[PDB]
Amino acid sequence: MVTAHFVLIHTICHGAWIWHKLKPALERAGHKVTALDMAASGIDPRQIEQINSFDEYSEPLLTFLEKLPQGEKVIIVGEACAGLNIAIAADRYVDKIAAGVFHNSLLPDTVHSPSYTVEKLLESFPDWRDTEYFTFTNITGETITTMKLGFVLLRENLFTKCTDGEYELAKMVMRKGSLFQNVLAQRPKFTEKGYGSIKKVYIWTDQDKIFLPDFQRWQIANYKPDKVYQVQGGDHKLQLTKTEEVAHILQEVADAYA
Amino acid sequence: PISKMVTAHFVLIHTICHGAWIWHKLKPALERAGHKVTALDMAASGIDPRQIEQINSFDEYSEPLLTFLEKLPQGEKVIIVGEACAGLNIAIAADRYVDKIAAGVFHNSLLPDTVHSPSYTVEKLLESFPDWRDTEYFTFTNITGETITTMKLGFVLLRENLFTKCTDGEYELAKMVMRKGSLFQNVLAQRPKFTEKGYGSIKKVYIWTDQDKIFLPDFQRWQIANYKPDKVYQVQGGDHKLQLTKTEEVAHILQEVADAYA
Amino acid sequence: MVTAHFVLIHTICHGAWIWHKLKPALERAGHKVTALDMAASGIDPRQIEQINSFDEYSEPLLTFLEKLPQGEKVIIVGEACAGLNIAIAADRYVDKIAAGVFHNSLLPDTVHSPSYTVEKLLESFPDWRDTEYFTFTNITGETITTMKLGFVLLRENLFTKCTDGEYELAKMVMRKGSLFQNVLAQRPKFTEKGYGSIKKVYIWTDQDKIFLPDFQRWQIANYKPDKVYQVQGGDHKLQLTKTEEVAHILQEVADAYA
Amino acid sequence: PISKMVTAHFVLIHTICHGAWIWHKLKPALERAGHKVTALDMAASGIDPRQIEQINSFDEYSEPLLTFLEKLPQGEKVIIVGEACAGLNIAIAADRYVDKIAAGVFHNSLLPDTVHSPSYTVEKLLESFPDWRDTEYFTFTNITGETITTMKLGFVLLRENLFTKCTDGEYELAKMVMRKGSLFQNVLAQRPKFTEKGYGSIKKVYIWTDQDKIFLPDFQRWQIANYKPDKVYQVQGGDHKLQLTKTEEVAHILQEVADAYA
Repeated sequence: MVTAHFVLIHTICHGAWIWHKLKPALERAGHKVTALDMAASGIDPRQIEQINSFDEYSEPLLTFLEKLPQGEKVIIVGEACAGLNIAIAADRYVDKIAAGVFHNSLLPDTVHSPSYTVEKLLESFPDWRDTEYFTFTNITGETITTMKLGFVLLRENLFTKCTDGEYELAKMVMRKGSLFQNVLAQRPKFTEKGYGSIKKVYIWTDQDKIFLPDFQRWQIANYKPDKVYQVQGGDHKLQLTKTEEVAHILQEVADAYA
Repeated sequence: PISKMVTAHFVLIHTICHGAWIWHKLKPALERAGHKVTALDMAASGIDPRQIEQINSFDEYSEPLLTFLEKLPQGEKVIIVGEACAGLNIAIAADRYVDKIAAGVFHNSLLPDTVHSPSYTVEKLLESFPDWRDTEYFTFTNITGETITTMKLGFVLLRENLFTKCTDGEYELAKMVMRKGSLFQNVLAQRPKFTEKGYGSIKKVYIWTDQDKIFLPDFQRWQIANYKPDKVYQVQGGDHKLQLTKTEEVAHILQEVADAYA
Repeated sequence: MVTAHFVLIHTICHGAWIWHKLKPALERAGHKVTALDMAASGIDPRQIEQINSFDEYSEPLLTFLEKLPQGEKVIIVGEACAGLNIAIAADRYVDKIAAGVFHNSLLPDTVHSPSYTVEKLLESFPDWRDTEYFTFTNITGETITTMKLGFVLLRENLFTKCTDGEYELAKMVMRKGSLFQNVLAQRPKFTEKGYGSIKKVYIWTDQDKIFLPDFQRWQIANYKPDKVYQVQGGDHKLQLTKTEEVAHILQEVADAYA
Repeated sequence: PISKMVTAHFVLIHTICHGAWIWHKLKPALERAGHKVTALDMAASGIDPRQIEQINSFDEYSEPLLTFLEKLPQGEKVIIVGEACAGLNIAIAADRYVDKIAAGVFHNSLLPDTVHSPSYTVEKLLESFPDWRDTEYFTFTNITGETITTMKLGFVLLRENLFTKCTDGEYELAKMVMRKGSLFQNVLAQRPKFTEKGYGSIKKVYIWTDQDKIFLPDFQRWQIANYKPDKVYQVQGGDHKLQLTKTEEVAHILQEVADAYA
């Protein structure tokens, strides 16, 4: 049983709180767990209008990795859009990373633009139902779109099978967020030597009602992970609906990549 | 003979450092019963964007509740449930909006009175529970030059004294969203006493457990004696966060409060 | 000759740079001088859209005073709108302040709202010529108006008699700024015990082409300073056009209030 | 026989840590002569809103110049005057917009060549002037994992080595608006050499003074020998900031550059 240090990264609009059931499950097995709020997410004091790119949004992860003591390596687990924070972080700190785990997540590649899987997601799931959109101009003049996720979308598409206490928690702490899609479209592609070299484990469920089966299967086909684990049932938030299954897969990842 | 069942609009108020999130289990339980439930973040709490150093008094901290009550429709009344330091939010709200309040429910909460300074039950709480263990304190200077003490609750105090019997997912949640907070105790000491007409007139239900490891039995009993509640409900077992360890029990007590007052 | 520690505070849109001629003149006389960039001003990295009130904008001054060693007192010199930063700071740190000096500045009082002298200024000088205006919503939902000062306004009204090198410097480092007028209108009035008790010296010139003679005379009449010094000629930026005169008056203030 | 006087469009480029502001005396002097003058802040310099830790190479740092040249009208050419490290901005710009550049003027500046790595004159500068006295250094990791060294220039180095003979108002100004900066030296070392067709083809005028106390006489003379300028103007006296201590003299030299090349 290898014991590992996992860094859990929530998706846009959410915060470290979505890992509140998975963090103690992992700790029951002796793992070290760090759950971070990205900029303007969870209780991070910055507002989304001051964040200018997805790399800036990743700052809490990059600062953490910047400070990781020499010779320590982590397994970064990212849910939904956090696959982009894993790719950004892996290009900067490749040697600090034992493996990246994508949990019903975007799986960026090295061959297309950084926005490519965001484009495919939006093609697959174009209607975000009652989500509201806003814009602001970032410091270099680009128009950034933010969203405030709609509660029907939260109930039916993200937290489909979650407990009412979990769905209510989500409405009480959800924040605005942004794909920074147009800034990712202008971003240099992820490198082979950094992100391209990381070990990559893809966890998913075909009962996900927002990262739909055909988009997740397109992703796997588009850039084959080292391992794909498919959990039966649950929903998009497997760290809430299938917490022990996810904890079990991550023990297999710690065993395989330490 | 005649029995009555009533649906009510509850407004749930967290204590300093916390947010609307500690009510995430009690809010669905009450809605199961058909009640309307509002859970508000007070200033600089939960995901409220303000920082505590921009807040200058416990009144200023109460703004989300006051705004909410200002907006209530003509003839709508609510029952305000406040946990721990939120009894001061109930007293501040009651002196501004007495006719919009059907009852105040104090849930392992400070029970201010009208006879003493607004800071009086805070002094007694601290005499009772002077050591906040690994809690860290800070200070800032407010808009009129008062030194305000803020605190970052320590994780052992969180585990052992506030969330004693809560599950690990609930304790882990608390650590992920807890904010700085302040008692504003010295500015409460300079504050006009709560009025009789406002706060003194409100119905007051006191819910508590003698297993609470931070608002301790001798303090809670002193408050009940100091300012007799219209009704007291002691819940056996649980811990300070009865809305997490005794959610159904608190929801059923709150149904009785609605039947009686709403 | 008393030697004093002066804290110089620029007006909105400007930064510590407007004191670049007055700071060495004061230092030639043995004074300690601190020139601060307020939030989102000079080279301060914050952008104006993240600042939510004039009290927040005053943070560099309040942090400085927060840290002033016990028993030290300063003379805060504020130009144009910086009279509001002196009043905000004096209510929080009255005992740290030997005197407030208003240099062609707003002179807030205790009897009216904090926005009252801003209203009178705008009544006196309603047209800011080629200045541009923008708005953003602050974190509590108020609409904040920002301005980017127009260069004709800069040349003719603010830097009227200044050297071309000084006017060119102003265009190279000017930033956006805000009066936060509507938040000042909702702000508790300045207190008697803090701001009301400070010694107050008013320096002005009747050749000021933006804080016009009748507004400055209305201010003096509205809340009589302990001392009024009137410099002949120059323009609105007396610390550039009459630097030695200003340095001389401030030596008299150090002598009188230490 | 026939004499020629020409008005030109000069684009003035500050060195790392500085901004458009060090040109505040030379810009009016040139406009006195009827020239059009643009002085740009490069990324994270002057009042540019970007922070240096978001910039990943000296090319990325040069974006304001590149954007400006992209926007120049068809047939407009400019003379780029760069001080100290800005000779690298001139070389980066010239390999993208050679036909918009009438001449590059290196003003107590790095004079990159096409034969060696882009980092070569930066290595020679540091061999020549290894001790930056009270300058503080920091590091951050860029977008592909390179460690970038940034510096906050020390005030004694500012006073004695960069602004030696400048007035106190100019030295005080520098302290009030100086930013962090970076040579990006290791990323320049990995960079493709400047091309012959672009940068190699540009006219190059080298202005310098042997009284410069940071770009020292032996370094400046080595650069002139290393990559012969089309014209050299040595200004007697002054200091590193000749656009402040010899503004009129630099403006008159720049009139000669316009007469010759614009």
